[PDB]
Amino acid sequence: RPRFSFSIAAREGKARTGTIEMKRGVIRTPAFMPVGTAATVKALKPETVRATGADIILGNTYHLMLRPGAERIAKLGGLHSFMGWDRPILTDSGGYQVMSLSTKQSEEGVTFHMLSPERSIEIQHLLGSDIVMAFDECTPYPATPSRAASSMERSMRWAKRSRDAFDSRKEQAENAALFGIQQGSVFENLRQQSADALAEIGFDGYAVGGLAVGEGQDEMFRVLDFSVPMLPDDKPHYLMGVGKPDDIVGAVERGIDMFDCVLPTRSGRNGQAFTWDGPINIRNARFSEDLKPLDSECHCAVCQKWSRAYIHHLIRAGEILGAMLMTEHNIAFYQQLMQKIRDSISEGRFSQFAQDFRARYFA
Amino acid sequence: RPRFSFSIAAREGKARTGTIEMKRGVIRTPAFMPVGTAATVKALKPETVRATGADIILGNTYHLMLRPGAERIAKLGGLHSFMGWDRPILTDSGGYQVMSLSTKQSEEGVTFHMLSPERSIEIQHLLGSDIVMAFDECTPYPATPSRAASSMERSMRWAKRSRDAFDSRKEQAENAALFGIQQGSVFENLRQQSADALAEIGFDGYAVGGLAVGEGQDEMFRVLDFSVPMLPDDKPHYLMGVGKPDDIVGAVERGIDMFDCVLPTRSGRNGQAFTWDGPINIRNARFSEDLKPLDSECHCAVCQKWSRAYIHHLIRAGEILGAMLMTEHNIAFYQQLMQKIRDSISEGRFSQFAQDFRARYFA
Ligand SMILES: NCc1c[nH]c2nc(N)[nH]c(=O)c12
Ligand SMILES: NCc1c[nH]c2nc(N)[nH]c(=O)c12
Ligand SMILES: [Zn+2]
Ligand SMILES: [Zn+2]
Repeated sequence: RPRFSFSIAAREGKARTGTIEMKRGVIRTPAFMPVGTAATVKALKPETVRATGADIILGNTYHLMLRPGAERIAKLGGLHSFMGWDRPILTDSGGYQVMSLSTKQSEEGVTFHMLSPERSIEIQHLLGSDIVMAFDECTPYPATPSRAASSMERSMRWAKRSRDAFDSRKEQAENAALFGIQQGSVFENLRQQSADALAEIGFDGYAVGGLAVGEGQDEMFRVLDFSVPMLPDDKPHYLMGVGKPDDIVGAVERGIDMFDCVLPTRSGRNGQAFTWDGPINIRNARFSEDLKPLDSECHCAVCQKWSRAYIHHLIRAGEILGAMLMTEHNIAFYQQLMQKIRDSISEGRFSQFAQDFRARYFA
Repeated sequence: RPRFSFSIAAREGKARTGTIEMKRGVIRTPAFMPVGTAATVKALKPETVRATGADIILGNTYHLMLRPGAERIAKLGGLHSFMGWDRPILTDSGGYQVMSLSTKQSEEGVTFHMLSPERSIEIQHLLGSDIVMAFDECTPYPATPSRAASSMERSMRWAKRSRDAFDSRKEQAENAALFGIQQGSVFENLRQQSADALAEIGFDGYAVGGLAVGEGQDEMFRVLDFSVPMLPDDKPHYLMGVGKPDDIVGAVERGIDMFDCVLPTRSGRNGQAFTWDGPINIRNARFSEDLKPLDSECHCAVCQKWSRAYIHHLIRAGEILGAMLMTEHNIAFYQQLMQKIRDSISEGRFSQFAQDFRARYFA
């Protein structure tokens, strides 16, 4: 089992499919990562997360540093042992959540309590993270060229510090991997600058940051169109915070290999279930006596046993079992979507799938 | 598979152990019944409920009639299919919950919307219930002899109507069982009257109602001491709403065969975990870094994988996984307790177990 090895087994247009091999397991790409804020994928046992098909989950550095604390988790044995997930875990750097949830921004780091590239990397280390994200700053939207160019440059300076900070910890540099994050809002030249700086520094994977921050899909794809190709080709492409079904498909078409989103998890607890015929709000009075499963084709355990009527009942009653079932279904649905995407690329029919998917999903 | 057959395989003092065979499954007695208010045992999949060892769960008639509705559940296929539990389900009559949650009391029934012995039995029928409880009135505490004697008499009149109402539905009388409920507060003569009236009417099992309503353990045992022996011996004895660990033990000593309680479920979601060394509030700051399981001997899946520190973290953070794990552990603990009780009675050492249990549980 190598530390980190990405191989592409099939392509079609900019879309790719393959695997990322790591010490804790193999990750099939394009991949969807369930989000594990607070050392738990909301409402699911790790085994249930694994059963839906997930090969890797995302853990948040911001939230865990506060509660229960990095050193503490490290003392208990690391995040994997703490939550009971023994497969790869990717941990965000915290830059995104800090400037979103709690601010004194300088060059050393950020204050809300100082969080610096150096500290971020150590935190991800104590957690026992498999894929460390470089500490950065997600530029808000909109953002004048100047602003977008300031954040980006500072980010790129943090990228270098993140890299060195990572390479100094012998046991970390040898067991985990490091991804750099490109920034630069919706500006072509800024994206390019960022890409070059990152490639110059060297990273195991490259994420596209600062998107899906409010610019809408059209814009996002447009930006993705020139940005993704800037990143090296023989390395994984990670689109951060993107997860609407339709978004994943388009991003994969444009070359993205990894996704992470709370939509599946959060949407579920609230009453939205994803189906191949588009989403549905199970709370609707029209499912009250519907004996059909959430989705007619879904292979998840929830769609094999319970009806929409039952789940409708659970959700309107505010029962925990309701959130459990909805969430298992949504994540399972997302993983089936990723499976259909990998398979279609391996067969050279991704283009048609993408087309058949949108027709039905939006019919 | 018979409709309802109770057999005692071992005894010691007033304690008994045996099985209750029904069409949907065998029930090992003394038995503990997880409470399923709203067609779901809070935070658990039916399989997980079964995994803890439960042979039967209790469903509430009051709550289900309101939401989602009896006829509706019957239309979807019955409670078993609706929630995904194919084993026996005992359904309370609703008398208890009506005069507790929402009142116009007469002889025909109760108004809060009329709920009558006749309607109660039909509701339990539409639900597809295996053990139907007679519709009754749980006398509040305290209660002057006169009051306690009024409720009781009316209850006993309802017992008769419940019985006939039950025997008229050919397919119900042939597949389900009917329990009568003794009432009479803490008064010996009233309890006796009730017992005779019930035995005169004839029932498949007898429950002891109106206890654990605020009289405290000492009083409850005292009342149980003369009340339990009044009920027939070759039939199951059901103590309603009793579940504190120590309470179950004492009641079994006094002849009780069946228990139902929310303590396990509700207590869990709130932060209390049962251990053989007494309960603990996992929220306490002293478990923050405790790598030991909830209980050192518990065989449940939760105690096999996660630590008190992790669960401590989940509960303080208000995470759903926290309630899931705590609840699975508590119900599993209750079932292990029942297993230890059945085994000790089968070996003639229940007395010593009861003694060893209290010494440690309260040390
Ligand atoms: N929507 C952009 C985004 C999501 N998550 C992120 N995490 C980091 N570190 N940076 C980013 O720009 C983002
Ligand atoms: N604590 C007494 C009790 C619990 N559940 C009950 N259900 C019914 N029908 N009657 C009762 O008296 C009780
Ligand atoms: Zn499903
Ligand atoms: Zn346990």
